[PDB]
Amino acid sequence: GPMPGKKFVARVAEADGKRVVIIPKAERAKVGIKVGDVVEVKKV
Amino acid sequence: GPMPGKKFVARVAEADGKRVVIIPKAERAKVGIKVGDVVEVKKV
Repeated sequence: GPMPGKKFVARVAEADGKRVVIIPKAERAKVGIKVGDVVEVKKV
Repeated sequence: GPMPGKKFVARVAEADGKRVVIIPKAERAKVGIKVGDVVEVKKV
């Protein structure tokens, strides 16, 4: 896959009562995310 | 609120067919996230 440490920008949303960052397929491809992967979320 | 640029570690999950990072209340308090806020997600 891609090298770790790539990032993308997103917005916190509500879904099923939870506060979530929804990750689109294209962003998963760009930064190499699969379900189960550890990520870091940083407030901007 | 807190200064921007704080971060926390999480795992990508599936919820309602979407790939999401679920943000618990305590992590929202630590990094100062509200619904609607812009964040950066980085693969580790």
